[PDB]
Amino acid sequence: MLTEGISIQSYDGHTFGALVGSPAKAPAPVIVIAQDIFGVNAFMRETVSWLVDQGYAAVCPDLYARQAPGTALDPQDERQREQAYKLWQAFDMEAGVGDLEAAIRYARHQPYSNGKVGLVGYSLGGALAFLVAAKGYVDRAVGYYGVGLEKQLNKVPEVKHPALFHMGGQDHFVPAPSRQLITEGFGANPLLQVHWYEEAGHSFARTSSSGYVASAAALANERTLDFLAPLQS
Repeated sequence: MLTEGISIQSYDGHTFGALVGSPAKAPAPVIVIAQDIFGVNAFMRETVSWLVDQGYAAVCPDLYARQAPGTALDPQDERQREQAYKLWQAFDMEAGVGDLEAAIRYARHQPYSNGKVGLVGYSLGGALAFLVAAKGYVDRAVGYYGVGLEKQLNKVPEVKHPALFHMGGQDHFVPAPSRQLITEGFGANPLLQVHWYEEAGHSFARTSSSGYVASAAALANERTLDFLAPLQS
């Protein structure tokens, strides 16, 4: 689901929709939520509601609009999961980063914005959160179980604003990243903060997941919220 009428233009004229949550009280920092491989779906809507209940405004852009606008897949439906994997395999990461850039610009300019923008991304969005942190488009970025991070470690020195990452220590469908490669890579840049959840694999923060771990979800969520709080007025 998306907020009807919202249209954000990106770097090449491509336009995409977004699910927008206005804050309970204005002004407030705006959090751009980078979707997982299921599109802007029920978990994404829950994340927007959660952040609004925590004092933020939130914008979840339709990153799948370059392939199939308005895609919102049910992770519990096998055929929709297969569609999610197909869309993910065909996903253009650099274009995703450019769309998130455009969504951040949109976020900074909303009437209720306090001028501060953060980004929170999940697995598919988590990898995007790191790429966005390397570009430096947001004040603060957070990535939950970002896929393929070990491959992007050469970008560690480019991160100039804080970025926090929650890593599942166990393999599930996607393997867990190398604890060693990531810890060493991130350690060189104190603007990067990483936490490991040894009793969880990816998708641990989503209650609809077979990989949901309440204790990991809650601790990660508390770290995310403490990490985003400085953005608040």
